[PDB]
Amino acid sequence: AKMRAVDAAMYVLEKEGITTAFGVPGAAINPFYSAMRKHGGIRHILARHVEGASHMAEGYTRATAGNIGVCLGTSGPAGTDMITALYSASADSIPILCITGQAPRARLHKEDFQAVDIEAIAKPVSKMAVTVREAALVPRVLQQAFHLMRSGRPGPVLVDLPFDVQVAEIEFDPDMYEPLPVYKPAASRMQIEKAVEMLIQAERPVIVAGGGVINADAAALLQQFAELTSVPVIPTLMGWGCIPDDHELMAGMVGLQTAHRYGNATLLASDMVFGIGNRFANRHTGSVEKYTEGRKIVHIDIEPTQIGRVLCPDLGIVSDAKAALTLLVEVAQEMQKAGRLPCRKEWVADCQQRKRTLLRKTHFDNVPVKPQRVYEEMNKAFGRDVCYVTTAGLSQIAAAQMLHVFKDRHWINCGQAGPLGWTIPAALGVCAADPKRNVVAISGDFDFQFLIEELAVGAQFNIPYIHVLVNNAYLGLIRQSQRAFDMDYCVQLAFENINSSEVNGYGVDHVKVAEGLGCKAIRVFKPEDIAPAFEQAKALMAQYRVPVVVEVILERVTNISMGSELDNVMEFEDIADNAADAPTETCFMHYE
Amino acid sequence: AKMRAVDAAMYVLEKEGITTAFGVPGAAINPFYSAMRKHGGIRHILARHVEGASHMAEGYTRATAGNIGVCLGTSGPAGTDMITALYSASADSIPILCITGQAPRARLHKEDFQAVDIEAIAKPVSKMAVTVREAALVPRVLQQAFHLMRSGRPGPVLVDLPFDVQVAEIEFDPDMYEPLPVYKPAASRMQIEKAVEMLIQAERPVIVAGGGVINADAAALLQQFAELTSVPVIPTLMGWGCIPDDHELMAGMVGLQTAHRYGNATLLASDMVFGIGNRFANRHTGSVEKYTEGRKIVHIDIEPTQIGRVLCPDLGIVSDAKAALTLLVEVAQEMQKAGRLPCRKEWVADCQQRKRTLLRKTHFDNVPVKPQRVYEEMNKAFGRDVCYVTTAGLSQIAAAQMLHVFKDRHWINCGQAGPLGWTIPAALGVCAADPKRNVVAISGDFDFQFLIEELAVGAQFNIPYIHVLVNNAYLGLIRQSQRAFDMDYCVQLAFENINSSEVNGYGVDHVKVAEGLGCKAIRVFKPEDIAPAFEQAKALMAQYRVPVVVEVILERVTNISMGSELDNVMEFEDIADNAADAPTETCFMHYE
Amino acid sequence: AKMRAVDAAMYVLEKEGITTAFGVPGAAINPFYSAMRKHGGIRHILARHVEGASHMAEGYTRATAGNIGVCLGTSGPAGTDMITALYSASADSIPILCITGQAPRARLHKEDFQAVDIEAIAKPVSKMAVTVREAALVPRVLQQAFHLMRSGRPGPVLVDLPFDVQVAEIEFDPDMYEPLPV
Ligand SMILES: Cc1cc2nc3c(=O)[nH]c(=O)nc-3n(C[C@H](O)[C@H](O)[C@H](O)COP(=O)(O)OP(=O)(O)OC[C@H]3O[C@@H](n4cnc5c(N)ncnc54)[C@H](O)[C@@H]3O)c2cc1C
Ligand SMILES: Cc1cc2nc3c(=O)[nH]c(=O)nc-3n(C[C@H](O)[C@H](O)[C@H](O)COP(=O)(O)OP(=O)(O)OC[C@H]3O[C@@H](n4cnc5c(N)ncnc54)[C@H](O)[C@@H]3O)c2cc1C
Ligand SMILES: COP(=O)(O)[C@](C)(O)c1sc(CCOP(=O)(O)OP(=O)(O)O)c(C)[n+]1Cc1cnc(C)nc1N
Ligand SMILES: COP(=O)(O)[C@](C)(O)c1sc(CCOP(=O)(O)OP(=O)(O)O)c(C)[n+]1Cc1cnc(C)nc1N
Ligand SMILES: *C1=C(C)C(=O)C(OC)=C(OC)C1=O
Ligand SMILES: *C1=C(C)C(=O)C(OC)=C(OC)C1=O
Ligand SMILES: COP(=O)(O)C(C)=O
Ligand SMILES: COP(=O)(O)C(C)=O
Ligand SMILES: [Mg+2]
Ligand SMILES: [Mg+2]
Ligand SMILES: [Mg+2]
Ligand SMILES: [Mg+2]
Ligand SMILES: [Mg+2]
Ligand SMILES: [Mg+2]
Ligand code: NA
Ligand code: NA
Ligand code: NA
Ligand code: NA
Repeated sequence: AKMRAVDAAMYVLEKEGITTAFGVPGAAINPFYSAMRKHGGIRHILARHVEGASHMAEGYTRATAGNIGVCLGTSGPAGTDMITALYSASADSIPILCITGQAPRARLHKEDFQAVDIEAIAKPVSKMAVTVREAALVPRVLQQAFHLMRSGRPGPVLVDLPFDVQVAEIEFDPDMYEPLPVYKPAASRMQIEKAVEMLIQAERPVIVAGGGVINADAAALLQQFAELTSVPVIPTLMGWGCIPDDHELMAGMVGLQTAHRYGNATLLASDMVFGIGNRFANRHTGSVEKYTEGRKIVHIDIEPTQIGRVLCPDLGIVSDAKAALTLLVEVAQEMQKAGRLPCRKEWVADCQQRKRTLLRKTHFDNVPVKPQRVYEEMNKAFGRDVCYVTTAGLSQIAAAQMLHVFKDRHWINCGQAGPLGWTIPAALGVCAADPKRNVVAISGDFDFQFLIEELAVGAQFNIPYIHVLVNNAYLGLIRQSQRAFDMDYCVQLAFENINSSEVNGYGVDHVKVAEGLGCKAIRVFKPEDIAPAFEQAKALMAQYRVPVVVEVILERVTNISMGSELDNVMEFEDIADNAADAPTETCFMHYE
Repeated sequence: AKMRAVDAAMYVLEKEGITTAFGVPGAAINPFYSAMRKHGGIRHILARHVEGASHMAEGYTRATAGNIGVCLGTSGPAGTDMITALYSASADSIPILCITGQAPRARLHKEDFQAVDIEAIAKPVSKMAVTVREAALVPRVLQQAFHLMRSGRPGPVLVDLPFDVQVAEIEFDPDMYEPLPVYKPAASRMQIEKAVEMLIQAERPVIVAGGGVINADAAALLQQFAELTSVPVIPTLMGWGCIPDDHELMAGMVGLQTAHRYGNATLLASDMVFGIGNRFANRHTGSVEKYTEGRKIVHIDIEPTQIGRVLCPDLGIVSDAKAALTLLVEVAQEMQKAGRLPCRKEWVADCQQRKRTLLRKTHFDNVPVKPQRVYEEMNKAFGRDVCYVTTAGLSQIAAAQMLHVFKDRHWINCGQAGPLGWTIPAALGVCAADPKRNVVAISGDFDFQFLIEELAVGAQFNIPYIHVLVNNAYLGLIRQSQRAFDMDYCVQLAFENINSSEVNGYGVDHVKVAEGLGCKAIRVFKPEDIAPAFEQAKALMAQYRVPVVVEVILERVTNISMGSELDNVMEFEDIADNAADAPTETCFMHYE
Repeated sequence: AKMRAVDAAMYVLEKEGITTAFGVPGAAINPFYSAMRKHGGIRHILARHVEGASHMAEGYTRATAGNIGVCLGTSGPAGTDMITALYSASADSIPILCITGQAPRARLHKEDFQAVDIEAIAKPVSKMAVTVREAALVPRVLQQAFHLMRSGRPGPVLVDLPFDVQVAEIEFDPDMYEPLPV
């Protein structure tokens, strides 16, 4: 019967499916740590920055449907160090549960050491942020937290626990605890029949499959619906993987940066966008006037106030993507049996022809190394089960342009917020979620430096993955954005390293740093040494069971393809219309 | 006449005295960077984490009276990464100016890439947080920002700049720009005369000199007033340095952790606390009932709502500490000339006797090294002009117990928030403020890891200082706090480093990491090698002009003295009553 | 197909079962009153204090299970005059729907006559308080409002409508509108 509030909390977490937490203890959260030790059901991973714990939790969530990453911390600056992750999780409609210690209730207005109003700070980037005011409410707040994290548009929750609230005794019967029901609206048959009637009337439709499809665990249904209707599929960056890149209907990605020449050309040639669990992000659309010109728009979203937010759909449907796709498949089957689905061989052929011809060169023998070549080598070295984790920079943009993925939740990327430092901890979090996953991270040098210390978490806990580090001794994306201002200013990271003449003025020696943090590292200067470096990295991983960093020394300056509209993406580097120049496109290469 | 809003902003910053900024550019803040380049008056230092830039700005502010550290960043996660510094600056009543880029005004409700409501997030930890809605307001918001940062209780400001607002042209005449007046209330003669009458009637008074004395640039007046009245001075942690540690009236520090046995004993023996620019923090007082028992309390504070917040003073006076101390000196001089100031030889003698006898041992020859010995060696190796920078941990607590400082702004410490990672960037910020300052940082291993990458900022920009790193492969303070829970759980950082058997299972190899980041580093295992390591560090600094890390390998477990009340501080390690055991107390050693 | 956002709002209110509103018009909410007149399905009762309209809405809700009283007002002080009712409705776990007119979007930070941040004021005493920033979202915000007023612990909602948002044309098919599940 009688236990501390925090002891009750462990029973709640266990019943809600939690088996892992990432965190940094402190005096104010010690009662919770005490409870976690006595209960024994949760594996704790000690981060080397509270921000690191917060992004580990994000990776854990993103790795596997139903996962909820947990981030623990003390009072005061621990909560403030979780805001960037709450923002990133909110921004991408995924949940993490942050739990912070706090000063005792009676001391909250008294400027106690490390007492901050985390409720007010976190409110704008959470579905709920609450300082729990009574011991008996601790289980109830967690119970509601799980309901909110799973329901509607998913998002994160912060629970703030005054010390005295944590340690007070309550009566709690674990056998009587039950998770709450999850709220998800479902499209009616009438909605879905109208959508399919509209699709049947389009001559050149595409499905734009967003992150909501993955959130809903509906990848197989999305592919089934596309196959039944013979409609090309353009994943958003957040939908990437919900149909394999080598599927005959996968028509590429669209947008201003993380996009294909063939994807943009297909979108602009289409007469309908059938949007499922997407939200028409500005870096996907450019100007919405241009994106929607001559096109009917269908938009299916779980969140009513996402529909009409940035563009007006011809038909907007409020629905969970799995519920919607179940009915879309069933209606499509009825239409097929009635002979009412049109044959789309010519439009599909046209999309595949663009995908065959409108390429970018990757096969460069240049020294110093061209980044494009790294992505080619990654495609060749890893299997189709590879799981990529990345953030933002020319590193990530060119990666999204040139790598291939074949499974949902095998592109793990903070698409809306892009906080530098996210990559290392997020990757560790994916690995903790799934120790059999083949995780390969991609970072530029600056991203890799923000939370570089988190490599030692991988060393201490023996969490193996391969980290690809593409080093230009620059904030490369920011250099490129500064061309509009005719400058290159405060974006260089180069210096003569007094301990390493072998980095040739590139500044930080990432091999020495990674090795100091307990990991393994290989530096590559020549494009023909990339493939053997990847093979060696796999061997070192197997042998030592720690992260292995493969650092490629790039040319300082490479302008990656991008523009302000779909029809305006500038190609600075060589394009390609043949496989020899772009040999790892799925049309030319069998993956696995 | 006609220039961009951001060009006007550079003229405002110049006229407001800004010469330095710390930051990380991004597309949304590039117009401001463009303006900064064209204008040329501000030295920019590129951080390797936005959080790093934010704490550099804090160090810069703290180094020298009138300084205002500037932190620049892009939209979205850059602002969220500045919250911990806004909190820390607010918490300690010091200003930083954060400036963030933002999405264009028309796009603010549209989930543009990296658009976040930073105004709402930062409001709780700033004097003003504002998204500027018109180009013409940019100079006016900055003008008001400087007024608020300097006025009343100081604190930080965040200015958020939509891209379109930055680039729009306004008409601005730099010659017509004038900073606003600064609001500071001043005590009346009637207030100060009552305070001095009350002081004259005390038999055993102490002055508690807080951070407000330093904030007001009033250290010399504080010492003058103490000398005229012959009243012992107890600095708060945030007041430390406002009278030299070797002054005959400096009676030690008080509290639960960063405090002296003699300080606590003096406070408990006193019959009056004369508080000037302090606020009676809970780690200074313990229970206020015990702190105020048998004592009259005077409290002078610039902020009305600080007076009576945690304890009821017998006399509370709203005043700037410099204004107050000017009048306190003048009234004390009148009282002296009238023969009305009592002679306090016996009480002063009693305070000095406690300071002579109630010590803690530092002189340990143990291997592995006892942390206490490190502080002894630091006192001997550095001059009286040393400037210490630190955060929190057993590292910082024992430092505050055992190091000595002789000048105001030579203890630079985030006393109220204690965010791990603060030390490295804050130190770099102090160095940037004053290139002739002799900066010595103190970190535990965990603190040192949070923002370890910032060492490469020191390497790239050639910013020299000495960083003392006391390594126990533990969150030592948290281990010690967990004794109350009979556990040692999730607080160890040790592992067998696969690249360094010479760290003997301590985990991270800080010498390899520091050297990889472009700095110099020396590891010490034996107490007699500390002094020569400090001499070598000075030589390497002079030669290479980069940070030099001196890592001392400590015993894993040392319980530092601390308790829950002034009369309850537990001494786990050996105390001392003689100089041989504690040879660097000012009574026994001449500093410089 | 094409009608003003406020015309779409009338169809949403009809489909959500509204037949009655209590209110006080003003210039900023006149487009909504215009739409209510054209549509014809709602009996308006004109109060002699906005506070009076707001407590009429409360009484209407409380009278009969499923009822949701609607309170209409202009910008500025009309919304501030509804705060007491929002508080009372919240406090007793019952819904009212308050609709306020508002200055045009481009004028929201410009101290326009009677422009107030009613979103911030009403947030503490409502399940949702929102200034609608696009015409196409007007029907979706109302759709979400009815879900929130009926679901979980019931409580009130305030919807604040910039003038330009009210009058802008959108595509809206009344036949395809369905209330959300509770
Ligand atoms: C440097 C950089 C460049 C980029 N360039 C591009 C680019 O060129 N092209 C591009 O497309 N992206 C790009 N992105 C990513 C971009 O910012 C967005 O993150 C992305 O386009 C949004 O994907 P989405 O529309 O699928 O939205 P998501 O953020 O995945 O959300 C879509 C919708 O899912 C809904 N939802 C949630 N759960 C469910 C459910 N169960 N059922 C149904 N709906 C649900 C939500 O309500 C939401 O409205 C880039 C990112 C970076 C960092
Ligand atoms: C692990 C750890 C242990 C600690 N242990 C102790 C301890 O044992 N003892 C201890 O004392 N501290 C300790 N501290 C520090 C403690 O938390 C507080 O930061 C500190 O005691 C507050 O100092 P203060 O009262 O001078 O306040 P400050 O934060 O310096 O502010 C005092 C007042 O100055 C006022 N003010 C600002 N400008 C002016 C001006 N111009 N004129 C007049 N007033 C002005 C403000 O309004 C404020 O009320 C510890 C910190 C840490 C991290
Ligand atoms: C009194 O306990 P606390 O308030 O819990 C405190 C002082 O605040 C500290 S100190 C500390 C550990 C410091 O470890 P170090 O190796 O740096 O120091 P040490 O081993 O103690 O000499 C931690 C994790 N925290 C907690 C902490 C956690 N996360 C952040 C961001 N900042 C913190 N500062
Ligand atoms: C389109 O520009 P942006 O939005 O400004 C963007 C994508 O967001 C980026 S990417 C970037 C530089 C990345 O440098 P890397 O060396 O990691 O990569 P690269 O050199 O481009 O291959 C910076 C500083 N920021 C800005 C940035 C700054 N601070 C934080 C915390 N996160 C950021 N992500
Ligand atoms: C290349 C492309 C681009 C195709 O679309 C295709 O059909 C799916 C191929 O054959 C399978 C191909 O090799
Ligand atoms: C030791 C102590 C503690 C004193 O107080 C003192 O007087 C100021 C000394 O002599 C100067 C001393 O050496
Ligand atoms: C940090 O800015 P920099 O001085 O590095 C430049 C002038 O490019
Ligand atoms: C992170 O927690 P640990 O597993 O390290 C422990 C059991 O002490
Ligand atoms: Mg894959
Ligand atoms: Mg780079
Ligand atoms: Mg000194
Ligand atoms: Mg870091
Ligand atoms: Mg330690
Ligand atoms: Mg106006
Ligand atoms: Na492959
Ligand atoms: Na000295
Ligand atoms: Na009223
Ligand atoms: Na609310």
